[PDB]
Amino acid sequence: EEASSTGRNFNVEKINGEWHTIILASDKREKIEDNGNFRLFLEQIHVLEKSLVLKFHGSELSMVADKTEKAGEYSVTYDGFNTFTIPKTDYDNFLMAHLINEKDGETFQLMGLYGREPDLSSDIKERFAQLCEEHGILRENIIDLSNA
Repeated sequence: EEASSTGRNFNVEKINGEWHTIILASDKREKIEDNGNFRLFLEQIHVLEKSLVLKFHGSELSMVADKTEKAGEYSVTYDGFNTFTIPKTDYDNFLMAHLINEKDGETFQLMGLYGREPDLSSDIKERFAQLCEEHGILRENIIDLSNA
């Protein structure tokens, strides 16, 4: 089964555990390039009653994402104000996240593809590219980090 965090049958507990950053995408490419604040490598998600604890490196970083008032949406303060959802996950292989950042009165979109293993199939990477396209993010703004 596949699910969206905003969908009726979403099971948040099933996203608990090991994840890896496979691909990042943004309509502001500099945010995810070599010196970008959002070039972050996920390690794990810890699901709590009202929050998610996200463990990254990029130096160790831990972030707490709180549930907002809309089901399946989370918020976190990091280089501005972020809200995100999980438009598509199959729990066992991949997780696709869509994030909006707001800083200094501006905004940008970030999309992330995360894997249970350190890489994902070409098929899943293509599905991610399609999801990015649906959000107006060109492939040239999609960066595969599985080799990094």
